[PDB]
Amino acid sequence: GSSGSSGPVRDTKWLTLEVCRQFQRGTCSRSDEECKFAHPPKSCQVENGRVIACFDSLKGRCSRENCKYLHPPTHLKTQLEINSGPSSG
Ligand SMILES: [Zn+2]
Ligand SMILES: [Zn+2]
Repeated sequence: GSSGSSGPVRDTKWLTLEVCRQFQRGTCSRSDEECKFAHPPKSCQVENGRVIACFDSLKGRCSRENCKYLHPPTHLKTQLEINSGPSSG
């Protein structure tokens, strides 16, 4: 069934991207390869002011038919690695 779990820890920490502000409002005439942001489709589930990037996509070949996660561009993939936020201890 399920092992006793209390207050777990986030899973997709290095798989998030700031959703293009304009895109949301609907004023972003820039494609995915043009805009330095991630623009998730209607099918893909969008998080509150944020969106989760697909896993397989990162590899370049996705299978998930109704993939809920958006596929961010290469120029963006790097960001995920950067992991902005140095450890102060
Ligand atoms: Zn945009
Ligand atoms: Zn995918």
